[PDB]
Amino acid sequence: PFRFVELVLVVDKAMVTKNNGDLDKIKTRMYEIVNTVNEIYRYMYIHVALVGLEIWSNEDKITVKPEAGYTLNAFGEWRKTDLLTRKKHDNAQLLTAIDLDRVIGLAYVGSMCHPKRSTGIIQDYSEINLVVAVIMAHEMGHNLGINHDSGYCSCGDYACIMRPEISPEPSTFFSNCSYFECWDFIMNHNPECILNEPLGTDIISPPVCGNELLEVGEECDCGTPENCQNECCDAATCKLKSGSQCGHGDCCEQCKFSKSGTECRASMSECDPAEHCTGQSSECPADVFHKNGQPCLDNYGYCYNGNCPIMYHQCYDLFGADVYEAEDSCFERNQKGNYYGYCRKENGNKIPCAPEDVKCGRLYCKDNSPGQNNPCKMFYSNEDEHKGMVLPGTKCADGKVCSNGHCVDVATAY
Ligand SMILES: *[C@@H]1O[C@H](CO)[C@@H](O[C@@H]2O[C@H](CO)[C@@H](O[C@@H]3O[C@H](CO)[C@@H](O[C@@H]4O[C@H](CO)[C@@H](O)[C@H](O)[C@H]4NC(C)=O)[C@H](O[C@H]4O[C@H](CO)[C@@H](O)[C@H](O)[C@@H]4O)[C@@H]3O)[C@H](O)[C@H]2NC(C)=O)[C@H](O)[C@H]1NC(C)=O
Ligand SMILES: CNC(=O)[C@H](Cc1c[nH]c2ccccc12)NC(=O)[C@@H](CC(=O)NO)CC(C)C
Ligand SMILES: [Ca+2]
Ligand SMILES: [Ca+2]
Ligand SMILES: [Ca+2]
Ligand SMILES: [Zn+2]
Repeated sequence: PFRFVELVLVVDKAMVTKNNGDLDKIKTRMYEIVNTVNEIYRYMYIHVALVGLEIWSNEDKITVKPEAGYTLNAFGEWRKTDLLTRKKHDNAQLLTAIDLDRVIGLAYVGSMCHPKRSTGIIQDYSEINLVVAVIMAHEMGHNLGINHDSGYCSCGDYACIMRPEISPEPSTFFSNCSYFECWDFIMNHNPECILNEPLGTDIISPPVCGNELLEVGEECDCGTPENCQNECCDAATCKLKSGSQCGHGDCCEQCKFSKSGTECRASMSECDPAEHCTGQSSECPADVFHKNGQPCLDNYGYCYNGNCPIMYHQCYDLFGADVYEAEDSCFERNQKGNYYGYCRKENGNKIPCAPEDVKCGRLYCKDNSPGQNNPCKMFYSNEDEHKGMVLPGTKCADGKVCSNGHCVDVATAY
């Protein structure tokens, strides 16, 4: 029912200096602001939990400029190439003491989970936590596909989060328009990364019994006594009550452990073993995938992150029925290094495929659907040039798979 946003916050040098190096103080503000953001989103069926906090107390890792567009793009690039590679999380917001030009916050729209664009920047505009929490909820809202309110959009007799300007007496309410646009985005784009529920040990803020997030030291958390609908839990204490072996988890049914063997996470493919309940625990074991490189689909592919990517299926997903892998000759076009025919990008440049890597650039399919005859059909859209490119891990020859635009021996690929 609820979606979860595992948030990482970054605090710039200017803000550290502004708080005269008091990291405990900065950390406390962050915990406070996120706690309020989580409360704001309850109405949206979304939980927000702080899973990481990076404080640039020495030097900023990007150049933080007043031009918000430059700063957000630089922060997004840094998150994609640095942070995200060493820290799993769904969204990151940069807090800065710099006075950004024209705005007090900025964020990409409908980008939740995107490696670069699931970001936003927030100006430490006020010492009042509720105020910065509103800015944060607003920027994250954009990330969740929400645009500014207007017209008949209403959130009652209060100043709504998504108004284009911040109110001097800000409320914690989202308008009805925000609610529908956010869920329209989730349902039509289904950002997969916000589906999992973070483990208590993943959350770094001090535990709060009643924030609807299961944390270290709690048996259960179902919000305030008023809101709690978990018959397995005593809201005020976050302790189990009545005939309850458990009050949370995919392996907890009616407050009791699901019997051993009960499937709790379905298999995506032969490369993804299903996980089952132990019968003595309330949680589903962590998701296990078989080793990458393992032969799959009767030797037409090799495993890659729980799936078995093969050209046939990619042609099907892109073009529908009656479309198959094209003849080898079609892939030679990947040596052109033109707008669609290349193997990868370097510093934004499109790099032609070396002859041995042609099967790992743009994918070409033979189209024999009704009334069609296109032996070398490919998919190219400048909305996202990567769509249509051969998927990483795809079998490109007997004993070979694609890895970074290169067709390499599968035995040494992983
Ligand atoms: C969020 O929640 C809020 C609740 O607070 C919702 O607000 C409501 O939005 C409705 C539109 O989605 C509004 O309805 C419109 O109201 C106007 C004004 O009353 C109507 O215009 C008048 O229509 C009558 C006859 O129906 C005419 O005699 C008048 O001449 C019209 N007045 C003028 C100057 O235009 C609207 O009707 C017109 O447009 C429709 C097409 O949409 C058409 O079919 C009609 O023939 C007519 O031309 C329309 O009914 C509500 O007024 C508004 N409520 C409040 C309290 O403001 C909001 O929709 C929610 N949004 C979301 C995203 O959920
Ligand atoms: C004190 N500063 C403000 O309130 C200005 C006001 C404003 C209204 N229309 C504009 C068009 C361009 C630049 C600024 C404005 N707004 C902002 O900083 C908002 C920018 C925004 O929408 N970020 O996603 C974020 C804020 C609401 C939290
Ligand atoms: Ca997540
Ligand atoms: Ca809790
Ligand atoms: Ca699994
Ligand atoms: Zn905005």
